[PDB]
Amino acid sequence: GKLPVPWPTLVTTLVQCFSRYPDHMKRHDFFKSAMPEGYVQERTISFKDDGKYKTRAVVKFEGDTLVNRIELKGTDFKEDGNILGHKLEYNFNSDNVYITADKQKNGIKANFTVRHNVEDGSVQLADHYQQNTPIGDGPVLLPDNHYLSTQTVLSKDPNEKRDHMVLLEFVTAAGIASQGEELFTGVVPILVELDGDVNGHKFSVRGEGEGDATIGKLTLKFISTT
Repeated sequence: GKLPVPWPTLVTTLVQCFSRYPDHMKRHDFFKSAMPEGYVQERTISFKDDGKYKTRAVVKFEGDTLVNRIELKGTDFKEDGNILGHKLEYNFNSDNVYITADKQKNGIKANFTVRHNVEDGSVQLADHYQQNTPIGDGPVLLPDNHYLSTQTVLSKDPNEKRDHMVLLEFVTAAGIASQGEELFTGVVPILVELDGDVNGHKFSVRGEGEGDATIGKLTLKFISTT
């Protein structure tokens, strides 16, 4: 059925291993280096003057497919706020995702603030705190400070009667090698599964598509499977 939250608020939660790291930066690609065993990605997303998502994801290869399986828990939302009230525009502005190394966890942390456009012309901030920790015991690449530059387009499939989101995304690393890296030289099929609960409103999302890390490109279609 219809999602209890706006599709744009789920974009960041629904595979940064598909970021394009330019050659001079390839030694800073933590995401690919953790593959195939993958990493756990955790976030707290604080919607200012509203509630928060807390997410925990396992991102890894199953066979030939890059899988992202997420549990999302949302609390302290306003039933009439921009999120539960569906007052957000259907688009997604560019972000710079600022990444830092977390040596103690042998992983990374990331911070950025998403600006969601509200339909009355105001803005809804979604402040992201992120931490990624490798699942495997093998050597990973711990990066110098840098960031990921994103561009995203949201659309619809005219032949789809289910609540859904067609997403196109490009991400390049900027602001400044592993076996895992070689798993991404071609086009890679992706599966995304999210189980969500926001203020007790339960929902599920499944996404299918593919990633081309050579150009930093994501093409996915997401469907509410509630």
